[PDB]
Amino acid sequence: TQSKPTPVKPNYALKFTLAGHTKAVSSVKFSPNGEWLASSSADKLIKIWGAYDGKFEKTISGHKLGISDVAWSSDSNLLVSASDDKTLKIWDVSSGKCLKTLKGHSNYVFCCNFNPQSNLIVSGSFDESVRIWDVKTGKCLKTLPAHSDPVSAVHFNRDGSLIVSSSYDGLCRIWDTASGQCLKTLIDNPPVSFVKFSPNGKYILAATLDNTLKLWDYSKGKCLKTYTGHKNEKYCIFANFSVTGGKWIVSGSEDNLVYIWNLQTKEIVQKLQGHTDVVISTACHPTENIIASAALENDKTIKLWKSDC
Ligand SMILES: COc1ccc(Br)cc1S(=O)(=O)Nc1cc(-c2ccccc2)ccc1O
Repeated sequence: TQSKPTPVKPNYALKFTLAGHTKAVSSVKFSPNGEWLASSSADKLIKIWGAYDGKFEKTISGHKLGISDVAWSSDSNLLVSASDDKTLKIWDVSSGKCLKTLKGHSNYVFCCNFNPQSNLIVSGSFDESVRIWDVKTGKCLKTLPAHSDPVSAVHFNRDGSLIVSSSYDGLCRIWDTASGQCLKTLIDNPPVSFVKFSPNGKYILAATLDNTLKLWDYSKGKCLKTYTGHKNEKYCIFANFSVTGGKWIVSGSEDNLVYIWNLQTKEIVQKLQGHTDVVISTACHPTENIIASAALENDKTIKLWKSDC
């Protein structure tokens, strides 16, 4: 007799605190194979940690100014980083060495992602452009005049045919990867600080700097769900879909907590306490009920939390 579990709430509990960065942490990401956690920081460094035990593995260095974002390739062998030095760098994680420096942006690079094939990288910058890069050659393939204010997030869908971008200009835009042309603009116009596609490819999850997260059917232009109760008026704070156990939405917050909501009811189901500064970034492990969170410069640590569901 087979049943479907429906947990009312998770029970994430602190397991490890990861110290080592000397300035604000800016992003954390789990490797797709689930073995590693990468972190980036205003201290110009990337650090690699064991995903299950938080054990320090290595520091990856080379950027000349702070880093805002890091992202993994699909095979977990490469990382790309986005820096205030106006470059992105592609790293071989095993060797810890820089393979390519992606030059073209004219101001801080704020956000980056590989496509699932991992032959392309997308970036967004304070220069208000989105760029599409060839991983092999390290050269820019396309520059999209995407926005009229800094670009806060860029994300590919699962076949890599679409990019979604967000900006402080208050817009979310859907771009056709192959041509670079805009497919859709979603629009008051509060600054959009984060966006990504949902697991089923149908929605975008968008954060705005009015303490609001919204799940949009982008083809219809209809808001399906809204998540509130956290604090987000200043920083570009990632949000996540938790796909391993219960259906949750996860976000950091400017009141130093991690917020977790019920996807469908929109109720807060847990708040995780421990950090002593803004939780700027959270990540959800790809197969286990594990959350990584990271905080700004009064804290500078990463925390690993684990749930039974
Ligand atoms: C596999 O998809 C996942 C997995 C984990 C997460 Br958390 C989210 C998704 S989803 O949003 O992409 N699909 C998805 C939507 C809903 C839903 C229902 C009503 C209104 C709006 C959304 C329910 C279940 C769902 O599975």
